[PDB]
Amino acid sequence: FKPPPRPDFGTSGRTIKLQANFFEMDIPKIDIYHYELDIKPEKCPRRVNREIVEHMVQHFKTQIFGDRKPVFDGRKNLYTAMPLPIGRDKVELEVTLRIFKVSIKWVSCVSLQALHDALSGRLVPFETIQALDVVMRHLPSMRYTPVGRSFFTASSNPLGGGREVWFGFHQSVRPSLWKMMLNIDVSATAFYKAQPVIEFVCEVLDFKSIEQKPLTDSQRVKFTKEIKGLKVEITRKYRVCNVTRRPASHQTFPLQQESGQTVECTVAQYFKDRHKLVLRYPHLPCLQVGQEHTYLPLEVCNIVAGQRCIKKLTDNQTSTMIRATARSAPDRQEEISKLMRSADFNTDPYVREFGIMVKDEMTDVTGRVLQPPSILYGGRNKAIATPVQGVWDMRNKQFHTGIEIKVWAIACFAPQRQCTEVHLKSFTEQLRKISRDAGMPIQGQPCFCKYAQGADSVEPMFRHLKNTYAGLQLVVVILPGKTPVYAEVKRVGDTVLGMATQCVQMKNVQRTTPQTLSNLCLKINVKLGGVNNILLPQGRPPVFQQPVIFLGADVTHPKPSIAAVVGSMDAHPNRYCATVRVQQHRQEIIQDLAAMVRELLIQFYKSTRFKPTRIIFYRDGVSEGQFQQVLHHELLAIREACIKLEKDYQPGITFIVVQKRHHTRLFCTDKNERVGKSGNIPAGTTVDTKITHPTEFDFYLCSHAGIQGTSRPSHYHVLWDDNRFSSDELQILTYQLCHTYVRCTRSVSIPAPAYYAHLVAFRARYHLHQALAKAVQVHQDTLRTMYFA
RNA sequence: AAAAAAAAU
Repeated sequence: FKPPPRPDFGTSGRTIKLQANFFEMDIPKIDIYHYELDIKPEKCPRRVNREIVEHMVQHFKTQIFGDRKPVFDGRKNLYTAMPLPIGRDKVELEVTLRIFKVSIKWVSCVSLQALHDALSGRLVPFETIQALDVVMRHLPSMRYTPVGRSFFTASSNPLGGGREVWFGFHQSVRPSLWKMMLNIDVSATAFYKAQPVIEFVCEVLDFKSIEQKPLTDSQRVKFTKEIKGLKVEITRKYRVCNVTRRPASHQTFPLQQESGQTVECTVAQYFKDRHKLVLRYPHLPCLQVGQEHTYLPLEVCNIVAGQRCIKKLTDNQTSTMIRATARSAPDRQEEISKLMRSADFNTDPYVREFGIMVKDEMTDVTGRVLQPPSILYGGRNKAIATPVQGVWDMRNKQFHTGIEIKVWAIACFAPQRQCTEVHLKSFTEQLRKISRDAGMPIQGQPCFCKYAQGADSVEPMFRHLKNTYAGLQLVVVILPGKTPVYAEVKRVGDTVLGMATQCVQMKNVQRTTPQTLSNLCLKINVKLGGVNNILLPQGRPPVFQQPVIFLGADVTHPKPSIAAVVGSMDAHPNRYCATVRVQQHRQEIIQDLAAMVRELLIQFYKSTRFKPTRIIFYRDGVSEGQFQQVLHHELLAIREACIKLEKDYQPGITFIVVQKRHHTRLFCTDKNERVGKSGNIPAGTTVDTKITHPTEFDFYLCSHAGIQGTSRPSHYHVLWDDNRFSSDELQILTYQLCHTYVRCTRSVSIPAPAYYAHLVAFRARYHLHQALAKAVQVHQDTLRTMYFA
């Protein structure tokens, strides 16, 4: 129900000086006056609401607002630094821009002293924090295009396909111990370019020029996908709901004449009669707007400016976006500073009105660089790897338990013309040598090596292979770029036949490298039930003194959402079992969690003959505004699973939410602490003192090495803890769990269970309502291992 | 899909 208080502060690791993009706010102890607004019509966009309020304030300055400067949340909430001479009866006003009836009303008083008190125990008024947020973002909301908690403006920076890059910034008011903090970060997102729809068609369908004939059923579907749901404007604004199958010259709608009789009239004829316009491109289809019979010719419409792209970016579009937005930690820090200078909060008329001051310097924070765990390998010398800067390798090292592979097949879906027999021979030869060094000895040539084309030849090939070659362990599949055969390989391999398969690009077969092959063996060994490595047993937190299961949960959204929950099946912890469910479209709560947890607990017991005394639950993809809902349903669900298992089974539950999607950045104060070209904080720096929750149990942990851009320190918030973790042990625990990810010899940004859950859900996507839950269900033998690696 | 990191009428 209620998150536990922070148990302690923790002292492990060497200290490091840091700066965070949190700027201290000096806030008065005055009272804020909260006014509610009823404005009619009530379905207007927040910007129109803001202009109405804006003109309402000036227009009624003499009798109502005077010199006061009210702030407005865009909807119903207006705040003033001093009370309006209206409290507390009904005041109805009329506002003209085009006429609106605005009534205004004092709801309560926001005590800022009651905010100061919460910042030091007194265990936090969400409404007071919200009031300040409204104050800080009133001015930028008028000047920029607000997107969620961010602001953007047009800069000229194309992504292609009518998409554009707008630069801007995130801004939010956050609580911490003793102080309100202003979180400020640079940002950039995809927007649709403001242009005639005709040109939008060209960029979408790859036309240098529109100049022609009606679109094929192929072109129209692609175009319909892009423009659907977008706003257009007449050269009045409309919402595009569909693209007509027919051209404007033939697309009809019922038109009532003066006789009263309704006749079908073409869009072209109407625009000719009514608007004196002979359609220049009558062969093109129309935009259907409003709801079901308004049709608009493409040539009279423009894509409305200020529309953010929500739909999935192409691989090239995102890359360009990654590129134009990626930059080192020192670079990012300087631009946050510049934004602070340009924002100039201490001269903003509205924060001045509310007597607020914002410190110009980033908050100084002492971080702690946790010691990485030793990594134990096997083979001849049972070598121990020491992670350096979040990275180690397997030179002179062999798998903890390597799988001696004797039977395997190759299925090349790359053309023999490009992936010739000498490539395969060379590829096989190099692969076996590396596997030999890795302690996963591939013995003997492949028992089978063939060519095939199309996703439709996978199963008959796979049935063949299973029946004929006894003890068949692995099928290495070779693919040419992006193609739907990969999805079919996984479906047949994971769900119906239950065979371990390892896909690999054609180019990685033609030109092989020792590092690529080594990484390939990492996935192969674990998919055959092997153990690449384990955490050094004696170098583990006290939680491993009793049987314990680690859970990773995550739900991915697109039609249906996909919930995935993984669970550790040994005490290392190394091997994980996967549970997955299709569920309601865009529902964050894992509906069938109890059943999923039950399955995992059963599997844990069948593998270790132990029942875990502790359940450590890492939950990814949850925002702070949802913390009480997921905790309510999911903690109860986990608890329901244990009770349903056995009446008196009551293991301690630790519920932790992991967040990568936030805007707190940590920068090295000392240049000597900067790592690599990107100049990021080292792997393992932990923060839980100055920018964290005033009362609750939360911390930042950057467990990964920053390769490019600015690192995102993962945030962890303990929603529940029966197990009474200290700060140090938990922080050390999650950090060590980040070293158990099998796909690479690197510490990753989130603990392996959380990461695995993401992979499981992503794999479920390739697996494609009774049917949806069955096309996602996995084969019996496959479930015994980590197929999703 | 070798892999991690990195922006989202």
